[PDB]
Amino acid sequence: PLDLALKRKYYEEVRPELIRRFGYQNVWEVPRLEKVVINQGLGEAKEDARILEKAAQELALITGQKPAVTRAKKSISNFKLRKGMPIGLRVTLRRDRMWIFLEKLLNVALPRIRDFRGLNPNSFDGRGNYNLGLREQLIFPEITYDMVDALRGMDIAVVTTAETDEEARALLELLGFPFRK
RNA sequence: GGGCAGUUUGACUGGGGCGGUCGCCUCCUAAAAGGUAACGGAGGCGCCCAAAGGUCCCCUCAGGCGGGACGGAAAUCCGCCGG
Ligand SMILES: [Mg+2]
Ligand SMILES: [Mg+2]
Ligand SMILES: [Mg+2]
Ligand SMILES: [Mg+2]
Ligand SMILES: [Mg+2]
Ligand SMILES: [Mg+2]
Ligand SMILES: [Mg+2]
Ligand SMILES: [Mg+2]
Ligand SMILES: [Mg+2]
Ligand SMILES: [Mg+2]
Ligand SMILES: [Mg+2]
Ligand SMILES: [Mg+2]
Ligand SMILES: [Mg+2]
Ligand SMILES: [Mg+2]
Ligand SMILES: [Mg+2]
Ligand SMILES: [Mg+2]
Ligand SMILES: [Mg+2]
Ligand SMILES: [Mg+2]
Ligand SMILES: [Mg+2]
Ligand SMILES: [Mg+2]
Repeated sequence: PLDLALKRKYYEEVRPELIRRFGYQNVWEVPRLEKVVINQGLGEAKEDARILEKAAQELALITGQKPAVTRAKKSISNFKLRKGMPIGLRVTLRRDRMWIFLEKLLNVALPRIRDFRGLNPNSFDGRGNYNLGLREQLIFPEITYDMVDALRGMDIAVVTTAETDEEARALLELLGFPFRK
């Protein structure tokens, strides 16, 4: 379904807007999203995959994609780790799914967040990319209360083509990133 | 069943006994081929695997810095450097 609200926002408003502050000589120099990634540090449930099939299908609902497990590399008995028996979930959503996802998060997820106040602006890692954590996961649409057996939040990475994050700072605000400023 | 009989009771060893050692692999001694001794300096083997094998196909580390709900020097995710 190559169409949606935010998908347009970037073109018929946000694309030229960027050219206003930086004036790119070329049509591609103008930064774009192209990679949204999500990861859950469930080393907590690394014991039994029992409490894991759930957070997977839960994650799948809110993202549309079928998540992919991530094994342990090292081994640390300091907290029950060895080989690859452990666990973590990772899902790389791009294309349309990325937009239909970012619409929910910026227009539904964030606002219903317990005592929200604005995304931390410092979370820009030199190059144009943003990261942020969420203690809960029920702050998503298609998640009912009686469904969650345990509150397990996570964090999402978003990747732009922006070289410097100075530019990136702008591209996010223009899409709908409520920065704490 | 030492009353009695026939015997055995290793070698190396700055004398012998005591101690230590005895076969195999790696490194140094070894003097830029090979080989090379000392009771010279240092360490391992007496197994393991039906996947830890065959072939076809695909992927590339450790580490460092920055950013990230548990995490917290170190779990998993993203970015940059890294032969
Ligand atoms: Mg007898
Ligand atoms: Mg007798
Ligand atoms: Mg003498
Ligand atoms: Mg002697
Ligand atoms: Mg004597
Ligand atoms: Mg002796
Ligand atoms: Mg030994
Ligand atoms: Mg092997
Ligand atoms: Mg490759
Ligand atoms: Mg260090
Ligand atoms: Mg760091
Ligand atoms: Mg950090
Ligand atoms: Mg870090
Ligand atoms: Mg953190
Ligand atoms: Mg927790
Ligand atoms: Mg500590
Ligand atoms: Mg850290
Ligand atoms: Mg990385
Ligand atoms: Mg970077
Ligand atoms: Mg090399």
